[PDB]
Amino acid sequence: PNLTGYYRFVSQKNMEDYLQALNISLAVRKIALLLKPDKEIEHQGNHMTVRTLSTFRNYTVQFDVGVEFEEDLRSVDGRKCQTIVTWEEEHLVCVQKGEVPNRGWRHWLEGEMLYLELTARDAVCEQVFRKVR
Ligand SMILES: C=C(C)[C@@H]1CCC(C)=C[C@H]1c1c(O)cc(O)cc1CCCCC
Repeated sequence: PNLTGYYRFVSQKNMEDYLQALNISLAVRKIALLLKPDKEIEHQGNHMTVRTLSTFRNYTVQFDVGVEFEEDLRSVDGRKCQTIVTWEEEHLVCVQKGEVPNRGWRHWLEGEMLYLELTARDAVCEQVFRKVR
């Protein structure tokens, strides 16, 4: 599955649980829950760039599938992670090893629908995006 596209926010669920699990303060979560970010993906070979785009903050990550890298998440929750992305069947699976247990995420594609499950500690967030065209 090639994931290149621009994907427009559709919905989210339990994003607050996930933000709490990353130790994000109350004031910052209040605002972050109002963002409705898009995802832009460039997927060429087994290199991917993944952009989370919002009116106030972008977060970008680049990686080769299967190669561990240091992911600078300081603009998100203040941490760095040793991060690895893999293909597990048709799911793109990310484990972000560090201080926070059970931290990572899953993408999968179903037609125009890009699903995203984000996990941290006991928390699970589900986001959905719609591809354009
Ligand atoms: C880049 C952003 C739009 C923000 C940046 C600030 C925080 C605390 C969370 C991110 C966030 C947010 O506030 C709401 C979301 O729906 C998704 C994400 C991106 C989460 C990063 C995943 C590794």
